[PDB]
Amino acid sequence: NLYRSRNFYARIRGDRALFTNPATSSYSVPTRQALQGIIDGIYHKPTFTNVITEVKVVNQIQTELHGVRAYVSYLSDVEYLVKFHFIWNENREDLIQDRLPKKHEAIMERSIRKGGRRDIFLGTRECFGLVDEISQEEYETIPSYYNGVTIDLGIMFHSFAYPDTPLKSYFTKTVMENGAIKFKPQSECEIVNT
Ligand SMILES: [Cl-]
Ligand SMILES: [Cl-]
Repeated sequence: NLYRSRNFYARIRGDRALFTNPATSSYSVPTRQALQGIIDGIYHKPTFTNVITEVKVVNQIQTELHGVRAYVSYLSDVEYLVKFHFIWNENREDLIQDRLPKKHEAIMERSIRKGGRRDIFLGTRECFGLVDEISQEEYETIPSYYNGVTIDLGIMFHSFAYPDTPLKSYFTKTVMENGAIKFKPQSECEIVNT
């Protein structure tokens, strides 16, 4: 098959988060867009594309209100386990000389381990996230509050089209099975808006 990095696993924690529908209060769980932003914050170069395949929602979904009434609903006390990998960016063949698997996998590993190359945000400039590396064994065994049930989380924003033409948004039916949410390719999203 085409080049694919090893699977990487990251744990993301935050006291507060705000995951929104930018093509319209927080969704109850991260969107693919939000997770993409988190993982890219750990390490990204246009040579490669980070591909988020699954997230585990570890803690009970809780929100809290902030604002005035004559309004902002944030998630509270969140923990996500993210499974992802990278592939070479087909849209940047001009960077083909930098497609060095050992180099990028080493940097990714180091980057997750140190908590990311950049500050990690969970939806606002005040919602900081904390990233650390977990093993596949840990990804598989850390208990989720939602283990035992499967829950329809409804239609959620997936991502914007990429990469002139009007901006298209993709949305997806979102099911959380024993705390785990898988992310389908943009091309499989049932709902598209321009
Ligand atoms: Cl390839
Ligand atoms: Cl869908």
